[PDB]
Amino acid sequence: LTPLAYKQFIPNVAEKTLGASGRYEGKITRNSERFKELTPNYNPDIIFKDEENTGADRLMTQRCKDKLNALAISVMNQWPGVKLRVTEGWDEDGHHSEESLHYEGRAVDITTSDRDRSKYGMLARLAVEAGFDWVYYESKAHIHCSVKAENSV
Ligand SMILES: [Ca+2]
Ligand SMILES: [Ca+2]
Ligand SMILES: [Zn+2]
Repeated sequence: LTPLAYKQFIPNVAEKTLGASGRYEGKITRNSERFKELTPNYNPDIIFKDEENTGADRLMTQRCKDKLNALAISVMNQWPGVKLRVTEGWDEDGHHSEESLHYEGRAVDITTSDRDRSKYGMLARLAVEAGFDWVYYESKAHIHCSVKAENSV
């Protein structure tokens, strides 16, 4: 398989387009009507940084959890002794773009547990094969992956 290049995104369209992760609905806050859309991920095969000490990095939508758990398995098989690591999941800090999918729990920023940057291009490729709807080699320090929202009723 072929790693992504720095700043490459797949599919090669903007994140919030139909063919990628789709439109932003709105920010989910902790005491909001939509907080129930988020579920915590307690997978022992994923390392969550949780530098906030709030557990926010673990909260995500069901589709996000499904793709992330699949990626966790492929990371361990690619590099024995290494695990998937999440540095950002749902965000309440306002530390992303104004309509970031992190605010809806539909995006994660990821690394490997060893923080070996030489692996990140391949990590991004694994995220694509794990089925994330948009994958962006955003920083030398992390990959940004997002998923579609569930369909309206
Ligand atoms: Ca974090
Ligand atoms: Ca955060
Ligand atoms: Zn991100």
